[PDB]
Amino acid sequence: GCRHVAIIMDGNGRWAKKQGKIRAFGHKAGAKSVRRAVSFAANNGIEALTLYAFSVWALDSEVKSLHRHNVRLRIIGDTSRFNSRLQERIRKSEALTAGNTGLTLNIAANYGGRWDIVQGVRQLAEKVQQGNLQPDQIDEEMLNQHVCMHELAPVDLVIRTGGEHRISNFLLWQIAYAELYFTDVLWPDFDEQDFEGALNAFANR
Amino acid sequence: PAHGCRHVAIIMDGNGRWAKKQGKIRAFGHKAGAKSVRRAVSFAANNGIEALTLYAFMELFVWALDSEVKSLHRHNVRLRIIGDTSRFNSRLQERIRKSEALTAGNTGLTLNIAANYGGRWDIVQGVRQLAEKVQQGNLQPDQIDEEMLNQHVCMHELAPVDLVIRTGGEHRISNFLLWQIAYAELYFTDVLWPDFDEQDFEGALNAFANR
Ligand SMILES: CCCCCCOc1cccc(CCCNC(=O)/C=C(\O)C(=O)O)c1
Repeated sequence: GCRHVAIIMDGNGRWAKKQGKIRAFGHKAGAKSVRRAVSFAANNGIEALTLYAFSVWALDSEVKSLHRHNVRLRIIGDTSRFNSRLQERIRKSEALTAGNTGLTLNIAANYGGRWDIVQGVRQLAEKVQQGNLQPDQIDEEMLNQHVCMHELAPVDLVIRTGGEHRISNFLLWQIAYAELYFTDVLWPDFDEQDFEGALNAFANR
Repeated sequence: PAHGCRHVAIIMDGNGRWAKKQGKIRAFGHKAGAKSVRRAVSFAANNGIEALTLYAFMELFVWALDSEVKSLHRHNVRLRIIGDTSRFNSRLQERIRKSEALTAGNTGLTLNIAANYGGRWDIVQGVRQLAEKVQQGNLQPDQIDEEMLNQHVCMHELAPVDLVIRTGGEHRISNFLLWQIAYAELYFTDVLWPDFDEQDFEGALNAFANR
């Protein structure tokens, strides 16, 4: 069974252009597709769902709602430049939902897979400097403990919408053994049948 | 070159399944697969590719160097093995080193062979090297960025990987290159590796140019 799905949500801009409408309009139907995919994952017993915007201030309004649905919210990515009022909103949102036991929802914000690895490297380098760790002691498992989502089920399936066939520096370390699923369907149109189409692909491998 | 493609990497899968369909033992898939390796190398060499990296998917079948090294050298191909070679048995280590040494001055295709290679291990050995420089106080932790780690992973001095091909129908990287394929085109085909020919390769190059 599929435990942890990651989705690259591409196609909002193309979609808007197809409908002879501006970017703004695509983002908003995109947000609608986010809620449906979240709901579909929670109702189908997926443990973790990780979303990458490829094509945050709008998460204030959705948090109370996620909490009641027993959803644990996390933001992965570099939030250190972000102004400190938003940093503390993200912190409160995380804190509010952290004891929740349903779907863990990871939102990648200013995330890059290379950045993710490097930040973990930096941490082991600090340890080496301090005298706490020898070079030859560093192995896969220890680096794993310092990259994003090490406490979750490993990523089983990566879905990319919108037609491109690339990871584009989303998760790198984490997807060594994931099924990759590429669809031409643009993010605002990706619905429950597309999502199940992708879980199918994973079951057939 | 018109196709835009400097560095192709291939996951060469479907050899086992190819033999089974024929009603043949695995050994015949390995032979058929080895022929298709030679065909993909020649084709890469004649269509202007700078770099071709192969993931072959006891081990002493790997003494397939001595079958091919003279031939590669005669096609002007520069050979390099990537992966953890340290646990290999002394004479195998020397046949690799000599094979590499023999072809290092060649100016055609650079051909990389993954042997006991994994994408995670690759990243991990680059981090070791960096951790050494930290400890032998050359390096500040806060100086480590992407470009730096990038110079310590395999093949850092080659053109970045533009295109990954996997034959055999599965849609996964299986711990082949990870760091290096952040921005690569991924192309999956159901064609089994022994059947993958010039036209299929041409097929992949054109779709890359079109995308
Ligand atoms: C040029 C220097 C030598 C290159 C190193 C390897 O040399 C090879 C020799 C013969 C055949 C191949 C083709 C791939 C082996 N088959 C699989 O991995 C098949 C599966 O994983 C599967 O069938 O599921 C490669």
